[PDB]
Formats: sequence, structure tokens, C-alpha cells
Amino acid sequence: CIDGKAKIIFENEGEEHLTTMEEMYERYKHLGEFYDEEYNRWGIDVSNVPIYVKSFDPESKRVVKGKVNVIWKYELGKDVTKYEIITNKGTKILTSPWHPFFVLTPDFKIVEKRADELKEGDILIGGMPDGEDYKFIFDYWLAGFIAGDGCFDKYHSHVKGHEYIYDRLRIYDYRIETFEIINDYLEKTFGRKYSIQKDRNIYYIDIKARNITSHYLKLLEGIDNGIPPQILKEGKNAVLSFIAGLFDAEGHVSNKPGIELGMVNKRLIEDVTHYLNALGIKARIREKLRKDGIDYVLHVEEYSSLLRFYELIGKNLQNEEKREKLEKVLSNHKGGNFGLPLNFNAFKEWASEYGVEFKTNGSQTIAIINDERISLGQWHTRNRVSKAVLVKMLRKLYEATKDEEVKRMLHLIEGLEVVRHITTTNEPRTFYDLTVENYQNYLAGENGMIFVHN
Ligand SMILES: [Zn+2]
Repeated sequence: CIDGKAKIIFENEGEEHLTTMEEMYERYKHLGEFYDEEYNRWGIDVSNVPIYVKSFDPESKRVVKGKVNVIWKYELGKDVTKYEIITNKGTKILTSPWHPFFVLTPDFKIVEKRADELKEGDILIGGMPDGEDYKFIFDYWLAGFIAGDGCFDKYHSHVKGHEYIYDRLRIYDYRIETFEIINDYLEKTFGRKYSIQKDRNIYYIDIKARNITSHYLKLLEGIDNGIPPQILKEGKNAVLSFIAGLFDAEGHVSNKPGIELGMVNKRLIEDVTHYLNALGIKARIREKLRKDGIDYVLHVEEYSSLLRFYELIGKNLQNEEKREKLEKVLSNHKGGNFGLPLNFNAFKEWASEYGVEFKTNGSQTIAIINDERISLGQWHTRNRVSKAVLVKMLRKLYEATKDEEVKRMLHLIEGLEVVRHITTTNEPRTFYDLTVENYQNYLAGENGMIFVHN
């Protein structure tokens, strides 16, 4: 069982939701909750209600859809010490002493260890990519772009015989190219196009067509409390297209390298951050002290995550200037130095099955794949290797073999997180848990997503 503030993503009839554990319980309470007198816990049978979460299958080592049968609510007191676990990524997990986590050992074996057995430096199995295909939908991109550079208001004609009040949508951008793409879409989708206006360095279109304004007003309804439900309920393709539009509008690519997306809409930024993490992209939020307030900035700096960000969102960016910069900072990456404690000989055994040859140059390790030489840092001598270096080698190994087992290893590595801090407490805490059929674990967490076991 874990703290009620942990975020979780789940679906019904293909309809996805993103809420905290508390809210998930509150949402199905009407179905009637029963009290388990023996275990002093409250439950709710949702076995008949199709509820699915993201589950990890230790066997095939991939992410699968897990069936939830019961949602539990617990009241833990001072008789039990709670364990707070924080990873390098900032991911937070407050749980019970016996609650087990999936741990990757140096020998590349997955084992379960309870929260009280964990120690700084342990490798936890966290949110990871599913490798599936994703489709770009322009309609949702435009909704995301409007969310960032659009403005809705009321236009009063005030003309005699035509005194009506219409909804007006004005979209702004510093590039005229953006509007040529939008007009092309608007013309074919709504049979309407707009002359591109200019007002001192800034371009914009003024839209008053009832069918277009209402179409987008309805898609963005609820943006104040997070990702709009109309979008979110539609799944990955809609949400990802939406984020891309959001990034095109306000996203920034730095030379760290990395990407940043800041807005004053805390709830929206939080939701996007948790949604990206659930897809294997290690994003985090940072607060930027501003003039009259605070800006919530989503950050992605992990090389492997940036690369993944590029494949799911980056390549679909409409602003060719940001897209190109991202590709450049990516093809020129120095290297994330944080080394994962993994044994080289164990990896060597596994990789030999593919014909991978290994050479050494002093303390440096080198892998040979298709005549190409790839540096693996000082792996064979330190039994430590950086996620970035290992991700680069595995992408090469997959490109040369097209073998699903390799792809699976790659995704596993991309999702890894490392325990940085572990604290305790005995304060009033109401925890929740989910009984997942077969897999017995689901994806959830605060400022990150990690696979928690039943
Ligand atoms: Zn008026």
C-alpha cells in the first residue's frame, strides 16, 4: 500500500484517466465499499468494472495491461513505520515496510525486495517505454498549440441588424510558417482560411467561425485542472499530439542539452510530467522564481529520455527551428556520468549470443558491432556503466539484429531509477493499494512513476 497522493494512470473503455490514488478510490466508492474486519481495511470490488493499469511482467520483461479487481484503503498508525523512498530522478514513493519493489541486480536479475531492505544505490524498475507505434493527429496538436499561444474572448459586432456576440479565437506566433500550416488544415477541415495579420513583430490570425471556436473550446475545457479530459480520455495518440503542440508553442531546447516547458498552470505541467514518465520519459518539475509569481518548468535532461522524447514528440514538431535544434543537441552529447552498478561479465555473457565482440584499451571497454567500434566507458574494470552509454550501445545492437529481446533489454534500461534517499516516519497516513490480477503490481508515484508490487 502507498500514500494517497501518488499519481496513477488507468483506463476503462479505452478511456484513460490520471488522478491520485485517493481520487481513484473516491471515484468508485458509489459501487459500495466493504470492511475487511480481519485486516482492518476498506475495499471496493471493481472486478466487474473494467479497470486497467500499467503493469510490469517480470517474466517477459515488458509492460502489460493489468486488470484491477479490488481497490483498498488502509489506515496505518504509529504501530508501523512508513518508508519514504526518493530516486535520483526525484521520484517519491511513500509506502509500508513490507511493500516490495522490483530491483535489478548487478547480474541483470529481477528480484523483489521490501521497502525496509532497500538501500541507497539500489536500481529500481521504473516507468519505461513500450516501443509501440504512435500516430500524430493534427487536430490535437492545434489544441495544444492554442493552449500555449491562443486566446479566447468574446467579440461584439455591434452592427445594426447584426448585433450578435461571437466567441473569438486569436492565435499568436513569431513565425509566419506556423500559420501557413494551420490555414492549410483549417481550410481542408473547416473550409475556412485566414489572412495572416501582423502587429509589431508578432503574427496572428483572428477566427470567429462558430464551428471552429466551439470545436476548440470543447477540446480545452478543463485545462485549468490539468490535461483536458476530452483529450486525455482519447489516449496516447491524442495526448502526445497535444503535448507536441504545447512544446511548439512554449517549449525551449537548451545546450545542456535538454528541453524545458514552463507555464504558470501548475496542474497542466504536473499532469504532462506524470504522463511522460508513465511512457518512459524521465521528466521532472522545477520551480522558477519569477517576478509576480512562480513558473512551473518541466525538465528532461537524461540523454536516453531526450532521445525517447525526440522519437515520440520531437519529430512531430511543426516549428522546424526547434526540431532541428533538438536533433543537433542530440547528435552531440558528451555523456551523463552517473554509472549504474551492473556487472560487465554478466552483460558480456548475454551479448555474446548476438556475436558481439569485446576489446579493451587499458581500463577502457570497447564493443564491436558490425565492424563498428563502440566505447562502453570503463565498464569491465569498474563494473559501473552510465545509462547513456549503455542505451547507445543497445540501440546499435537492436539496429543490427532487429531482435525483440534486445529491444526489451533497451526499454528495461531506459526505465531504471536509483534509490538516493530513504527516510522513515510514523505520522497519520491513509494508504491505498490495488489488487492486480496475475502481475500483482501497477505503475504509480509522485514526481515520477515506479512499479509498486502488491
Ligand atoms: Zn456589446
